[PDB]
Amino acid sequence: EATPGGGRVVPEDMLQTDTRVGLTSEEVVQRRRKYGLNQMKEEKENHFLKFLGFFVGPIQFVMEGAAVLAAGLEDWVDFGVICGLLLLNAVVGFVQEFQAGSIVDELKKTLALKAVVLRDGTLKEIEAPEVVPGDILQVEEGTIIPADGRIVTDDAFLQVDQSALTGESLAVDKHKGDQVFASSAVKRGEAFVVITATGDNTFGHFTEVLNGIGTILLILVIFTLLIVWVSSFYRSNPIVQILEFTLAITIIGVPVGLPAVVTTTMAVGAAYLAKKKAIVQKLSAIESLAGVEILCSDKTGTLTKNKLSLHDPYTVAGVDPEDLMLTACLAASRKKKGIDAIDKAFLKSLKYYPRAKSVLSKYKVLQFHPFDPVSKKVVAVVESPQGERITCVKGAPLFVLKTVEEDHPIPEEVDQAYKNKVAEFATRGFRSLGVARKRGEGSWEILGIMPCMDPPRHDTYKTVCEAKTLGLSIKMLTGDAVGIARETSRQLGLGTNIYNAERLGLGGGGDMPGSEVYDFVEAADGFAEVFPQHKYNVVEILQQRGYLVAMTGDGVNDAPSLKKADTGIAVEGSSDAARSAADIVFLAPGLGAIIDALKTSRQIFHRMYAYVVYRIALSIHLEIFLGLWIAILNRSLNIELVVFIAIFADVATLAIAYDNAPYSQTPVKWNLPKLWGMSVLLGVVLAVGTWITVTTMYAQGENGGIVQNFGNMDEVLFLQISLTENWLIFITRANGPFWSSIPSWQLSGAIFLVDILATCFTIWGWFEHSDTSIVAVVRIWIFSFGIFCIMGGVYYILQDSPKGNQKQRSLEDFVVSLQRVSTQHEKSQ
Ligand SMILES: Nc1ncnc2c1ncn2[C@@H]1O[C@H](COP(=O)(O)OP(=O)(O)O)[C@@H](O)[C@H]1O
Ligand SMILES: [K+]
Ligand SMILES: [Mg+2]
Repeated sequence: EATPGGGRVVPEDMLQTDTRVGLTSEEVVQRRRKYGLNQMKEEKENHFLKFLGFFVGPIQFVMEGAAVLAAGLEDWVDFGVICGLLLLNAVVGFVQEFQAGSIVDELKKTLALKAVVLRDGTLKEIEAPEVVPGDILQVEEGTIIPADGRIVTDDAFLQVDQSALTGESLAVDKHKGDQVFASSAVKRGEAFVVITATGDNTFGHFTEVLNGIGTILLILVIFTLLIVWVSSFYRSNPIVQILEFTLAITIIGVPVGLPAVVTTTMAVGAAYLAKKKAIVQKLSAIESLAGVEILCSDKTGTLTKNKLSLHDPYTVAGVDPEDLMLTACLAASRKKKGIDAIDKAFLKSLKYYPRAKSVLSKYKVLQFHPFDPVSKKVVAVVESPQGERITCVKGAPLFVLKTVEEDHPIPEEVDQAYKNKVAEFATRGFRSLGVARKRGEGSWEILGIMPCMDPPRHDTYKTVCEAKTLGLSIKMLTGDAVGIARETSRQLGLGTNIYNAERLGLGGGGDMPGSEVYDFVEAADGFAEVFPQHKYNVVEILQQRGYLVAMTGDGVNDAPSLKKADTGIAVEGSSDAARSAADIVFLAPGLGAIIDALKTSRQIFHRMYAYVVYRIALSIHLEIFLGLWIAILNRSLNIELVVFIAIFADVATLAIAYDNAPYSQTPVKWNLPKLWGMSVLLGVVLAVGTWITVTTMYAQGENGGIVQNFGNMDEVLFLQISLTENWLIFITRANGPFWSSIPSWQLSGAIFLVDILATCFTIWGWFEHSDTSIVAVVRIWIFSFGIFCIMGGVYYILQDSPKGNQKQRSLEDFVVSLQRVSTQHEKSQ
């Protein structure tokens, strides 16, 4: 739909009836199709078909058949308890989904790509979707194009970053009148857009683990049901008793709300993270951040502050006595609303008497090449009152000399002093900037170096120290030379193994064997003189060795690296494209925020893992107890008691998402074989405890075994199962022994209340025909505590360079060699 779907001259050319700057009277627009068309607003706030949706399903059908086959509404004892359990599961699921969907949207709101349109006044900006179609737009150097459309008549070329919706990853340089694609970035440019198709033709991992776990649990429940049905067939049980058995085992076996409570834990953790100034794009980024082993962070803005200190410019040069300040400030963009960190320090340190007032007047800029990362060099051409074209150049100290090597070519008197001074200021931890000037058509003097300095953030050193205890390995990425990077590493205690990116082999190699360039990249404390492509190459290499890499991105240059990284982190002050391509967007600066978010994500993952182990352990426990007891002895717990056991497993679990869970000291990952081993062993231990409990009463009579004065088997088993099952959470939510960390008051209270309810059940026996002695419950508590201790001890006991053989090194060498020979041949002699 182009012409008949909301597009013609009056939303196209009537846009361009005013000047560039101005817009008035969004009049009667007749249609606001802007808010992610029919995606979030699709069937708005139904809020009642989610409730009934939880009442329909495989297990819910089994429960409905159970509640119907209880002689209908004859008596409110079996029907009442079964419908109560079904209602409780439905309500808990609905509340959890509501909480998880009402808090992931609050993170979406605080991260929407706000869009700027300039009207008569200095209009701030327009919130993303509520912008009228057929309206002007200002896409400015790394902003996600809010609305699809075409360019405005003004002449300028913007390099739109594509391959998000198209194929080519290179410069897709639409110039004038072409189709500008929405939800795409702009690498560089300054153009205006006319809106067309404002919402038309816009062309995790824990969930899969949960799905697999649920499938295996279903398999286990089916196996148990098969045992029960076979053993009932051999005994010719009436169909009603078989149905009661299968209902009990269906209730205990399949966890109704495992993925729901896992998503609730993720959502609560994401909300807590966003409270800590760390907004998560996709809910799956929590696990990815918890799993990262290497954090490749840019030095500027993360490991150090963006404000620079200037210390005595090196004005020791030839004829040029003081021109450093004047010519360097000549190359200032002076916008004061889009200038970078480098530009500010020149203006703040312009306390120069002779000509600093007269140097900013009449020096009209003709050409201003922006700072190119591949060149590390800003070049400006301006006018002067003398009439000359002073082409200022400013960049890395060596690159300025590489620029001035043509005229006045490398005199030994000045070049040696220049290199010695830049090395000296590297030793002093000073960022240096060189400047060269062009008076005439054949003059090229070298002015000198400018010793800027940006100190590390006051919390950076201890943050890096603690990051080594967390299992991370921080790899700094500097565009600076090797000397400055190495001195910064010495200052930060980051270790001094800094390799120049181009020399090492990131990209076009230097005939370094491929098996060892990967080894150097893996064991490297940093990378100096890094270009945008080297970031992606570093991420690609580090993942081959088997790591999970977290990249600190900022700006549109490192968007592909952010996408390729397992956890792309958009640091403070990033552009719209950088945070759109990242996984976690930060609203606080420094590495301290990143490390705090890492610790929080590890805590959230610990909560998730502890709950999963809890759920499947008690599932295995209670299924291999009840199924075995039915098979061997044609007996099972009273249906009301087993329903209440299931309920108690949905009360002590709506609190796991809110507790003081500790964080692992090493990167944490889904070790599914170890998870299943631990859970099967815990369930087997619990089942052995329960079987001991019941075989005591077989051995010494109904009221003579684990019970002392009087009791009944069913309520005693109820109490033992409830205690040993709910107390299992205290050992899964710990690092080592269960007494290491103190559980939160909420979890402890919710579990102690359930324990009190189970004890009252046993003492007064209000679902069976007899009560239990007050000393029998004491003995059951003692035995359950012993089982808890042995189970926790089992859980605690089992809780705990070239990275390649000949095959791996050969493979990496072959990969790098084939890349190099492809380049070599492609050169075609
Ligand atoms: N705006 C600028 N004008 C001139 N030189 C610059 C500018 N920004 C950075 N440089 C120089 O380029 C080199 C590193 O630039 P960069 O790659 O930007 O460091 P970072 O990537 O850590 O911001 C250093 O020599 C620095 O002084
Ligand atoms: K990613
Ligand atoms: Mg940087």
